[PDB]
Amino acid sequence: EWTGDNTNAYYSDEVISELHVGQIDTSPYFCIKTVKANGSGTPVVACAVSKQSIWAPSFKELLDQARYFYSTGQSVRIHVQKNIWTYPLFVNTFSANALVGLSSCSATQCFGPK
Amino acid sequence: EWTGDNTNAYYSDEVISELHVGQIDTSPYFCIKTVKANGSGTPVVACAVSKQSIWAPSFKELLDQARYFYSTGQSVRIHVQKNIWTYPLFVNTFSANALVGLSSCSATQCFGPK
Amino acid sequence: EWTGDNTNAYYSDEVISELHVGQIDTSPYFCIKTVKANGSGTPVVACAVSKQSIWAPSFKELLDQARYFYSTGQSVRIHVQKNIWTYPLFVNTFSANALVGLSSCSATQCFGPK
Amino acid sequence: EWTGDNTNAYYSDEVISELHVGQIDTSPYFCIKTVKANGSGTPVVACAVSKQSIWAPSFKELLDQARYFYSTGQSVRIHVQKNIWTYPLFVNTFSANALVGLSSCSATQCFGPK
Amino acid sequence: EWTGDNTNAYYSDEVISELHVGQIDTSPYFCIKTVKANGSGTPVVACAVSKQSIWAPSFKELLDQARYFYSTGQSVRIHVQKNIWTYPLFVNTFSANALVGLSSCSATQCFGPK
Ligand SMILES: CC(=O)N[C@@H]1[C@@H](O)[C@H](O[C@@H]2O[C@H](CO[C@]3(C(=O)O)C[C@H](O)[C@@H](NC(C)=O)[C@H]([C@H](O)[C@H](O)COC(C)=O)O3)[C@H](O)[C@H](O)[C@H]2O)[C@@H](CO)O[C@H]1O
Ligand SMILES: CC(=O)N[C@@H]1[C@@H](O)[C@H](O[C@@H]2O[C@H](CO[C@]3(C(=O)O)C[C@H](O)[C@@H](NC(C)=O)[C@H]([C@H](O)[C@H](O)COC(C)=O)O3)[C@H](O)[C@H](O)[C@H]2O)[C@@H](CO)O[C@H]1O
Ligand SMILES: CC(=O)N[C@@H]1[C@@H](O)[C@H](O[C@@H]2O[C@H](CO[C@]3(C(=O)O)C[C@H](O)[C@@H](NC(C)=O)[C@H]([C@H](O)[C@H](O)COC(C)=O)O3)[C@H](O)[C@H](O)[C@H]2O)[C@@H](CO)O[C@H]1O
Repeated sequence: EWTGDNTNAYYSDEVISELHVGQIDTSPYFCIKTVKANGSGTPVVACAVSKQSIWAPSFKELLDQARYFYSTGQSVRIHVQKNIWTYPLFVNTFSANALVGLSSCSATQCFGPK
Repeated sequence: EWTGDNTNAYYSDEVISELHVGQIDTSPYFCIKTVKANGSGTPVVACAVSKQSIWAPSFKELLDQARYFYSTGQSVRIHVQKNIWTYPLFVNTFSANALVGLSSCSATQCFGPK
Repeated sequence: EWTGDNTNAYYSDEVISELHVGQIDTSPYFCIKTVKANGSGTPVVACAVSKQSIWAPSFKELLDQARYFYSTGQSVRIHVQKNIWTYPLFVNTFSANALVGLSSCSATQCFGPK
Repeated sequence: EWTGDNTNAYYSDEVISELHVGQIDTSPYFCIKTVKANGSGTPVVACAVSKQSIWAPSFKELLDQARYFYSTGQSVRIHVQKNIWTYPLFVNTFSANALVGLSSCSATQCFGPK
Repeated sequence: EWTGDNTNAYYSDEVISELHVGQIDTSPYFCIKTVKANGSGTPVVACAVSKQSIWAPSFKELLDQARYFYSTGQSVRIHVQKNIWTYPLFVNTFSANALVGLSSCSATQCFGPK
C-alpha cells in the first residue's frame, strides 16, 4: 500500500482549518478539516486512529505533520482513503476518510503523488 | 467509549488560560483551566492522569494538544467526563473532570462532537 | 504521593531563569533555577533525574514543561521535595531539591496546590 | 557506514523548500525538496523510510531536523545516498535518494563532511 | 560518571553556531559548533552518538537541548569529555569531543558544574 496509490483520493490547495484530538475504543485519534485556500469547493474531513486501519503505523508522523501545517496555515495537498471508519456516530461527526498523507504545495504544484 | 458519547460534557468558545504538570500515585498528570474567550461563564478545569481512568491511552496526545492550544490562546471546545478523579485534595485544587478531547473553534465553530 | 502533598515545598510567582541538561550514573537529568518574578528573595534550584527518586515516572513531562515555561518566561509556582539528591558535588552545584510540579500563575493566584 | 562516506553525495547552500509525509508498505516516510538559496542549479529530492534502508535507525532524528531546517529556512548542506528507493511510481514522484544527513551552512562553509 | 566530573572539560559564554545530524555505525548522531559570544577564540565542536559512549543514555535530551539553545542563540556553557570519538575522517570533520552537558549562562555565572 502507498499514500500514492490511485485508489486514494487527494485534494490540492487546501488549508488545515480545524484540528480535533480525542479517544475511541482505547485508541487516541485525531481529525482535521481542510478548506480550499481560495474559498471554493466543500470542506474535507479526515481522521487517523492510532490502533486502527492499515495506516495506523504512521499515526504519530501524520499528527505531527498535521499540527505543523495547521500552525502555519500554508496550502497543502491532503491524501485520504475513503470509506475506512465505520462507527456511524463518529463518521457522522467527522467522516469515514482515513488520512494517509500530507504534502506541501508550491505556487503551481504540490510536492506529492498525483 | 468515545469522546463524543452523550454521557460526556463539552464547553465551547473557551481559552486555555492555565496549565499545571505534576505526579500522583506514580502517574504524571496535567490539568488545564479554561475561560470563555469573551469573559462570560464560569471557569472549566479538567485533568488527565497517565495510568488512570479509561482515558489513560490518550494522555500524551491530549497533553501535547493542550500545550499547543495553550500556546496560541485560540478558542477551543473542551470535552470532559465528570466525576472521575477521587483524591479529595486533588479534586478541591483542580476538579474531578477527566479531559477526554479538545477541538478547535472557528468563530464559535467547534470542530468536534456536539 | 502527590505534587501537592504538604511534605513538599512550593514557591509562587517565580520565573524559570536557568536550565541545565546533563547525565549522572547513567541517568539523563536536568535542573532549573527559578527566581521571583519581581527579583526579590532567593533562587529556587530543583532537579529531575531520569531513573531516580519516586518522581522518576514524570521526568519527561517535567522536562518538557520546564522547557515550555522557560521559553515563555511566564510566572509559575514551582513545587519541590527537599533533601532528595545526595552526591555532594552535585548537591553543591545545584541542590538536593527534586522537582515535583510546575503550575502557571496569573496576577492573582497560581493554578496548583497550596 | 557514515553520512560522510565518499560514496554519498551532498549539495551545499540549499534551502528545504517542500516537505511530504506519507506511508508505504507499513512504514511512515517523509520526503523533502531543496533548492539553492541563490536560485541557481536544479532541485534536490531525498526521502527517508522508517524501516527501510541502512539509514532507518536515524529516521526520527532526520525527520525532526528536516522539519527544523524547513521551518527556519536557513541554508543547509543536504547529504544523500543515491539509488536506494525502488518502487517506480514513488521514485517518479520523489526520487531514489535516501536522506542521510543535514548540516547548517554559514556564508563560507558548511558544518559537515565534504 | 557525571557531567561535572573534573575529568571533563567545559567552555563558558559560548553560542551554538552550527548543527549537524547524521548516522554512523547504524546510530543517529549530532554535532554542534560553538563560538564565544564575543567572537574571540577558536570554535569548540562536540558530538553525541546514540548507541556509543557512556553518555549514550542522554542522547535525546542533549539533542533536544542543543536544538533549543541553537534556536535562541543564548550564551551557554558546553561540557565535553575529550578524546572519545576515534574514526579519523569523523574526528577531522568534527572532533573527538563527546558532548556531556549544556548549561545556560547569565552575566555572573553559568548554571552548571565548574
Ligand atoms: C467546470 C469544471 O470543469 N469543474 C471542475 C474542473 O475545474 C476541475 O478540474 C481541475 O481540478 C484541479 C485540482 O484537481 C484535484 C486536486 O488536485 O485537488 C484532483 C483530485 O483528483 C480531485 N479529487 C477527487 C476525489 O476527485 C480534486 C477535487 O475534485 C477538487 O479538489 C474539489 O475538492 C473539493 C472537496 O472541493 O481536485 C483544480 O481544482 C482545478 O481548478 C480544476 O480545473 C475538475 C477536477 O477538480 O472537476 C470539475 O468539476
Ligand atoms: C436565557 C438562556 O437561555 N441562557 C443560556 C443560553 O444562552 C445558553 O445557550 C447558548 O449556549 C452556547 C454554548 O453552548 C454550550 C457550549 O457549547 O459551550 C453547550 C454545552 O452543552 C454546555 N455544556 C454544559 C455541561 O452545560 C455549555 C455550558 O452550558 C456553557 O458553556 C456555560 O458553561 C460554563 C462553565 O460557563 O454551553 C453559547 O454560550 C450561546 O451564547 C448561548 O446562547 C444555554 C447553553 O449554555 O444555557 C442557558 O442557560
Ligand atoms: C565551469 C564549471 O566548472 N561549473 C561548475 C562549478 O562552478 C562548480 O564548482 C563549485 O561548486 C561549489 C559547490 O560544490 C558542491 C557542493 O558542495 O554543493 C560539491 C558537491 O560535491 C557537488 N555535489 C555532487 C553530487 O556532485 C555539488 C553540486 O555539483 C552542486 O551543488 C550543484 O548541484 C545542483 C543539484 O545544482 O556542488 C559551488 O557551487 C561553487 O559556486 C562552484 O564554483 C562545480 C561543482 O558544482 O561544477 C561545475 O560544473
